[PDB]
Amino acid sequence: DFLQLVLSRQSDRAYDKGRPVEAEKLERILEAARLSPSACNAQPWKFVVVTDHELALKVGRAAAGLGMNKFAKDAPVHILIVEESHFPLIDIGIAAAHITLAAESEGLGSCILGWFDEKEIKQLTGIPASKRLLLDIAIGYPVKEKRKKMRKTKEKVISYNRY
Amino acid sequence: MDFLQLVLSRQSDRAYDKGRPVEAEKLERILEAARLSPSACNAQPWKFVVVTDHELALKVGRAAAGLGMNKFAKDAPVHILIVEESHFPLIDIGIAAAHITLAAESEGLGSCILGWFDEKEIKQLTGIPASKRLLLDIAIGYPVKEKRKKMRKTKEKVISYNRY
Ligand SMILES: Cc1cc2nc3c(=O)[nH]c(=O)nc-3n(C[C@H](O)[C@H](O)[C@H](O)COP(=O)(O)O)c2cc1C
Ligand SMILES: Cc1cc2nc3c(=O)[nH]c(=O)nc-3n(C[C@H](O)[C@H](O)[C@H](O)COP(=O)(O)O)c2cc1C
Ligand SMILES: [Cl-]
Ligand SMILES: [Cl-]
Repeated sequence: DFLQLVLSRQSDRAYDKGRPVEAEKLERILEAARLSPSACNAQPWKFVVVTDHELALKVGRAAAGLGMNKFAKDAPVHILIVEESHFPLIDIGIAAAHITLAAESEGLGSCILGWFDEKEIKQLTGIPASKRLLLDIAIGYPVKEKRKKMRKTKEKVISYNRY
Repeated sequence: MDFLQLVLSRQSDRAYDKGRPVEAEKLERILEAARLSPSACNAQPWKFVVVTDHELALKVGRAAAGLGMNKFAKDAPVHILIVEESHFPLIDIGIAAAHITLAAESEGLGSCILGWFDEKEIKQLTGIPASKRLLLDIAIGYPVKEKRKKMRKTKEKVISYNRY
């Protein structure tokens, strides 16, 4: 069920460092991303997929800071989402949902990262200074269990026929 | 395998079967998917205003139409209005929209994300504070027209490995 996939997908903050992601799994994740809807079908994104062992280490280190994202250096894959000139931001959320749901459907863990050293990750991967790097999605096999979800109550987030 | 088949079958449906209602249990599964979306800091900066009343749906759908776009919205029996509840909020709302439309497709329902609409009229019809930003209406209902193949950029334009 789709709902079981939604429930099992979580932010994994620990990865098996020595354990590679298979090329066919990653390709299906990026296909899900590419096939995302977008306003005007503008598809205003580029996914820079870091799979090189040494590069991924460096990208994951540049995602860490201020006590956050220490686990990022352990994920063997980092999908960097660059805005390709409002709706772009909505569109990139769409694509992130498709990446992380696809990762979970493939037995892989993921974590969307909005906090990182944008400058350094852009230098490491040759992204122009003038392009906005918006998210890094870490991908790898998880080592910790499924935590229980915390969400706001229905009444705070959902009303019928009425604000 | 299955997930990718779902991603390919989900599409923007631009015609609805006007007399066929959406089962409440299907709607509830879609809203559960939306609620369970991830968000930066788990802030969940959204409220879903779910229009199921036949007359109100008609009016919200009509207020989505203009410049010859979105004329089919008035035929959708359900409208999920996504209101921002204080960057990340916009990314978060796109996450939630993906969850809603994938969930709709998994239930055998059609959907269309609408970013263009008469925001003031829809707010006035539904009670949404003037000062709160209504960002999307997702129309939900049973489709009339068939599945199309996707038009997307080539892999090479949107995907590069290890370097931009
Ligand atoms: C943020 C957003 C806003 C959209 N607004 C509209 C709209 O107002 N009217 C419309 O007909 N389609 C709307 N679309 C649908 C897009 O045209 C559609 O997703 C895109 O063409 C890709 O086609 P597909 O959804 O059928 O794969 C919107 C999509 C997104 C993501
Ligand atoms: C836009 C965005 C950015 C995120 N940034 C981070 C981040 O930098 N570090 C982190 O540990 N989690 C990050 N997360 C994950 C959220 O904390 C997480 O999705 C939320 O707490 C709900 O938990 P769940 O994803 O396990 O269901 C981010 C999520 C989103 C949507
Ligand atoms: Cl559009
Ligand atoms: Cl967070």
